[PDB]
Amino acid sequence: THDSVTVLLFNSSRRSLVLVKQFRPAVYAGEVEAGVTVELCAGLVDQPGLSLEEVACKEAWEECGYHLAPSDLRRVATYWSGTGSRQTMFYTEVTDAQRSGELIEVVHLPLEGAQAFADDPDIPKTLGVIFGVSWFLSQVAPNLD
Amino acid sequence: HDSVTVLLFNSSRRSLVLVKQAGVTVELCAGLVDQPGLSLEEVACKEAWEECGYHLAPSDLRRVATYWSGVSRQTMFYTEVTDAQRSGLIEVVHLPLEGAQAFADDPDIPKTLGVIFGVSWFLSQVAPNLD
Repeated sequence: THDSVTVLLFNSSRRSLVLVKQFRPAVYAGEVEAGVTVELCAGLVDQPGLSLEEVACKEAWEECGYHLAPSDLRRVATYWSGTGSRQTMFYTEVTDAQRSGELIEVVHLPLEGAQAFADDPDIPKTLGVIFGVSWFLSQVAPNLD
Repeated sequence: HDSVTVLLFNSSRRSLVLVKQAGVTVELCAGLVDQPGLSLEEVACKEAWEECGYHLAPSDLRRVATYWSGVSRQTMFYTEVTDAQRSGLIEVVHLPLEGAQAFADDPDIPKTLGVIFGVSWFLSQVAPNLD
């Protein structure tokens, strides 16, 4: 086992949340009784000698194609999963100036239809996305335009 | 295999009911949709009783969200309860509302995203429309 990090980006230049779609066999196996699950950009701390926040940026870049500075990130929460791994969620505001193996497709979720999206159970999501989408709307969205 | 988690609010003590399993992790009441032909909310009621010692009816449960864990499907339920709904190796925990957000924020306390989500959701969706 290893620790991990997830990061929720908000792109103010589109009033959108940046998420990723990824294929999970478990969801496929489940729906064969698609396979494509919306998730927060994430990754494990494989590399010995890197800030959590640095792993966040690595994955912000590799998965989502966004440039990020560790200083730009703000810790949102930290928790345990599972055999168990510590995990840390980060949030940061980005703009289009920050915008540019596996099988990951980056996604943009317009704020307007975000909550509707989180609740529609026909679209596989992770708890992360749900909390991400939730925490945002309560803690950040009221302070924005 | 599917699964269910359930957040309870005890009006009588103004706490949230949680569960614990220095390796102490504070979790939401939960269990697997294990047996054939059991309604999700029934599985919730079962574990609410077996784990937490609370009597619940399926009609009390509100579906807060459904999502994927493990990468298991999972459906989270909420309901208000009172001491009247309460019986007399995990150990039940009651989190007073007044310090619930802070308890959640505190990184030096092993919680789950369930708990953190639950408190965050409860405090923004239920608490304000409450007394």
